[PDB]
Parts: sequence; C-alpha cells; structure tokens
Amino acid sequence: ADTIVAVELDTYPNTDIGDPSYPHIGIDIKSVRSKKTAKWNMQNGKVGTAHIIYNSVDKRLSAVVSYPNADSATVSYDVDLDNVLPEWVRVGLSASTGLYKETNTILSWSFTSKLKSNSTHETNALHFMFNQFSKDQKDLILQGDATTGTDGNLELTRVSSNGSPQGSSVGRALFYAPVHIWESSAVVASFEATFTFLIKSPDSHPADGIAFFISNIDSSIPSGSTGRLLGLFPDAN
Amino acid sequence: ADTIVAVELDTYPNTDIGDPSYPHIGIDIKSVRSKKTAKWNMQNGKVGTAHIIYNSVDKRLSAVVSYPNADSATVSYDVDLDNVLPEWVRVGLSASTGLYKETNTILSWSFTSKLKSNSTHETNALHFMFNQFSKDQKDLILQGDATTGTDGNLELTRVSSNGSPQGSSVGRALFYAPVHIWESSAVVASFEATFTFLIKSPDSHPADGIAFFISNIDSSIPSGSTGRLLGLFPDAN
Ligand SMILES: CCN(CC)c1ccc2c(c1)Oc1cc(N(CC)CC)ccc1C2c1ccccc1C(=O)OCCOCCOCCOCCn1cc(CO[C@H]2O[C@H](CO)[C@@H](O)[C@H](O)[C@@H]2O)nn1
Ligand SMILES: CCN(CC)c1ccc2c(c1)Oc1cc(N(CC)CC)ccc1C2c1ccccc1C(=O)OCCOCCOCCOCCn1cc(CO[C@H]2O[C@H](CO)[C@@H](O)[C@H](O)[C@@H]2O)nn1
Ligand SMILES: [Ca+2]
Ligand SMILES: [Ca+2]
Ligand SMILES: [Cl-]
Ligand SMILES: [Mn+2]
Ligand SMILES: [Mn+2]
Repeated sequence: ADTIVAVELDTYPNTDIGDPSYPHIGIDIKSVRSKKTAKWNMQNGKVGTAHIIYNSVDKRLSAVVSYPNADSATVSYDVDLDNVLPEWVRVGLSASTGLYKETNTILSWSFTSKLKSNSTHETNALHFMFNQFSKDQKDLILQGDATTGTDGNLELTRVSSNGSPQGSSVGRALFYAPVHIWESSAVVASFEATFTFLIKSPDSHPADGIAFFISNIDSSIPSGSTGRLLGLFPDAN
Repeated sequence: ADTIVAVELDTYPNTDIGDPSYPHIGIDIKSVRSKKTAKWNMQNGKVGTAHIIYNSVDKRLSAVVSYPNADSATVSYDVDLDNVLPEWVRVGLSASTGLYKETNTILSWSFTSKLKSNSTHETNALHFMFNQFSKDQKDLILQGDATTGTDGNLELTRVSSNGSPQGSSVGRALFYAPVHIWESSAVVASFEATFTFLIKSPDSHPADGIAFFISNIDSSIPSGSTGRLLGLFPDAN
C-alpha cells in the first residue's frame, strides 16, 4: 500500500467515517481519518489560497486556508517524517468528486524543500513554481482524470465543455522528480507548499475536496478512492 | 541523434577538431567544434568553479571558470534557444577520458530556470541545489560510468578504489525532471547553473573534460563518445 501524508480541504461531511459535521481542513497521516481538523468556511466560486509548512526543528506540520477578506482556517500537528515517510517521496495535489461534485481547479502551485545535512551550509534544495500550466506540462505526472487545459489551469477532476463539474471523478498531479524530504544526517529538513484553488459547484453540497500530499514515489490512485477517500486512500480505516 | 547545447571545460587539445592548442572553455551548439573558446589555465588537483548564465533578453549564453586567487576564463556567444532546443529539455553534466585520463569529480551543482509568460508576474520556475550527493541520488539520472559516492561526490567518469582515474570512460548525470526552457509566449526565459569540480591526473597530460549541457529530454550517451567527444556528440562534425 501507499504511504500518505496529506492536508485535506474537505468540502463534504462524511460523518460516518469520522468527519466533523462541517467543511474542514485536516491533517491526514496514513489514514483518511484526520489526526486534527479545523472548521473551514468554504466559499463556493471564490479563489482561495492554501499554505502548508513543515520544519524538523519543531517537527510540526501546519496548514492555513483562506480567502481574501475572510478569516483563515488553520491546523497543526506533531509529525516526525523519518517516522512516517520514506526518505525519498513525491509531492502532489489530489481531488475527487462522488455523488456530489465541484470544480477542483488549481490556478497556481509552488513547493520548496531543503535538507541540511551534518555540516554548516550543506543544504540540498528543490523549488518549483507553476503560475500557469501548459497543455503539455511534462514536469507533472498526471493521474486519473487530471488535465492541464486551455485556460492555463490544472483541472484535477473532470470538468465539462461549459466548465461544469462531473461526479465520480478523481485526479492527481505529482511533481516529476522525487524529493529528498529526510535523511537521518540532516540538522534541519523543511518544506512549504502553496496553491491557489477555485472550488465551484452547481450542487447544494459541494464535494469532495482537494489535498496536497506527500507519498512514496511510486504512488498511484488507489482503487475505489473516488469521493470521500479524496484519491488518497484504499479504504476508510 | 540528440540536440545538444553545452559549455565545455576542455582539458585536452584535439586540434584536428578545431581545439585551440591549450586547455580552454567553449560554447558548443550542436557540434563538438566550439562556436567560441577562451584559454583556460586549468589547475591540476584544485577545486574550481564554473558559472553558466543565459537570458532571452540579450539571447546570450555566457560562462566563467575560475579557481580561488586565479584569473578567470570567460566566453559568451549569441544563442536563440528557441532556434536550437525543443521547448522541453533536460539539463546535465557530462565528462570523458580517452587515451589520457583525469578524475572528473563534481562537488556541487545548482541550477535555476525561469519562464515569464505573456502576463506581468506569470512566472514558472525550477531550482535545484546539490551541495552533497548521496549514494542513492534518486533525482539524478546517471548514464554510463557516472556514480554518486558515500563520500558525497558525483564521479562522472570511472575512478579506481585507489583513487586513480580510468581511460576510455564516459558518464553523465541529468536532473530527473524535464525543464521548460522556452515557451513562445515568454517575455523572459532565463537560466543559470553553477558547479564545483575537481580534476586530477597522475599523467603529465589530463583528458578530456567536463561539460554542462542542455539536451532533448530523451538524450543518452552517443555510442563511442569517450575521449574528445565529451559524452555529448556522436562524431567530430
Ligand atoms: C445524502 C443523501 N443520502 C442520504 C439519504 C443518500 C444519497 C445517496 C444514496 C443513499 C443515501 O443511499 C443509498 C443506499 C443504497 N443502498 C443499497 C441498495 C442501501 C445502503 C444505495 C445507493 C444509495 C445512494 C446513492 C444513490 C444513487 C447514486 C449514488 C449513491 C451513493 O453513492 O451512496 C453512497 C454509498 O452508498 C452505499 C451505502 O449508502 C449509504 C452510505 O451513507 C449514506 C449517506 N450518504 C450517501 C452519500 C453519497 O455518498 C457519495 O457521494 C459523497 C459526496 O460526493 C462521497 O463522499 C461518497 O464517497 C459517495 O460518492 N452521502 N451520504
Ligand atoms: C594509449 C596510450 N596513449 C597514451 C600515452 C597514446 C596512444 C596513442 C597516441 C597517443 C597516446 O597520443 C598521441 C598524441 C598525438 N599528438 C599530436 C602529435 C599530441 C597531441 C598524436 C597521436 C597520438 C597517439 C597515436 C599515435 C599513433 C597512432 C594513433 C594514435 C592515436 O592517438 O589514436 C587514437 C584515436 O585517434 C582517432 C582520432 O584521430 C584523429 C586525431 O588526431 C591525432 C592527434 N591526436 C591523437 C590524440 C590522442 O587521441 C586519443 O586520446 C585523446 C585524449 O584522451 C582523446 O581526446 C581522443 O578522443 C582519443 O581517445 N591526441 N591527438
Ligand atoms: Ca469528506
Ligand atoms: Ca578536447
Ligand atoms: Cl521525460
Ligand atoms: Mn475529512
Ligand atoms: Mn574543445
């Protein structure tokens, strides 16, 4: 099975598998049942921003989601990455719909990682930034329904000709290169990610959400992970 | 056959392919016969640094090689990358030995590329930095004889357990992800690369050199490209 660390922007309450009763952001460590959540006043049709940060000094994974002129939703959690992930991983965005639906449109995505070994500036780093996406975005691995379209955006889940979202869709985008996120010789390991997103839904209840995730390098969309499993997990354990 | 743009640090004069009669730096555009060169006072067994810069404003590819407390060697040449390379490329380092030999050790390597589209801050960027190479360096594609060591270095060509280099060796390391180096809607496409290198020879005569190159994404070492072809070119044309 894949190993997943994720921050979920969960638009649909699946109370029967642990979700609080409202849209929420959550920190997911090898399970769709979030280790920590916070209430998220999601806004239909508006562009939001997510920021995810980790450092190995405090060993705290944190995330904040916001819209311009609204209160932010924020969540933090203890995590030792040497403990949960392999040394080398890929990073990605995932989204899904199920019975209920929403656009899962990514307008920008940036990531930076740094791994300072043993010595006094002996730092390896990777940074990438996408402020638009091309039709052939060769440095992304697109999985499932994910496409990079005419608009210059990444559509994680299937969108019709008119821009209207489709149900029972799942897609991910992974950065092409593996990332060295820990090494036992590192004096400080750290990363950050940011992305801007447009979740819009004709439905009463949008579903199901978007996540930034870190996985084993050979991760793929697990079977039956559309809808509530957010393209990340094979089951709800 | 591959499409190659390179900066060569050429330690061995092959004057029958237009090398000048001394070690030299050169700019190579689809041929081992450099479009331009400058004399380079190579220093056997000392750590040197190379810096390669390109912007699409001036459309000029420039390179400097130096050692601490020595004069530098510099070369520049007109290059429209859109006219030479595909939109997507890989970036790498190559070296070879032939009948004469040298260590072709890389101690660090960084690269940054930026592509500003149509719009006003519509920048995509990639940056990586290796100040130490690990034994399993998963974000490098190693070709031929190249290896990464538990000593933290990248040996592009074959070195024996006792430290002495081998003849008839060729090896390359390419960053794992494809790089978007130009786009027809770009206001500015630019990049820079730096590496530190250690070339040592027990011989009186070191050969053959190290190069930073940009290639078609599917580039591989041309058959028989040891010696003067620097692992870059299938022939001397
Ligand atoms: C919200 C209004 N409700 C509550 C009244 C609702 C909505 C749809 C069905 C519901 C109930 O019940 C059944 C029951 C059955 N049974 C078998 C004959 C008896 C167990 C079969 C189909 C449905 C549907 C349904 C019919 C047609 C097409 C698809 C679905 C569907 O996917 O249901 C979900 C899975 O079914 C199997 C068990 O079902 C109970 C689970 O929990 C029940 C509460 N529930 C279901 C859902 C929507 O779940 C889907 O969409 C979600 C949002 O996109 C995703 O998170 C989720 O993964 C799934 O895709 N939300 N809450
Ligand atoms: C293994 C013992 N060694 C090492 C001690 C060895 C063996 C033979 C030679 C050696 C060295 O050196 C030279 C040097 C010269 N020079 C000019 C007066 C001085 C710059 C001329 C000939 C030789 C020969 C030699 C003599 C007779 C018959 C054939 C060769 C021969 O090199 O054939 C080799 C292949 O050739 C094909 C290319 O053909 C046009 C080249 O133009 C000729 C000028 N030349 C050849 C060389 C060396 O080329 C090899 O080594 C280079 C350095 O590693 C590589 O750049 C090159 O690709 C090739 O591996 N350098 N200049
Ligand atoms: Ca949910
Ligand atoms: Ca030469
Ligand atoms: Cl590729
Ligand atoms: Mn949830
Ligand atoms: Mn030359």
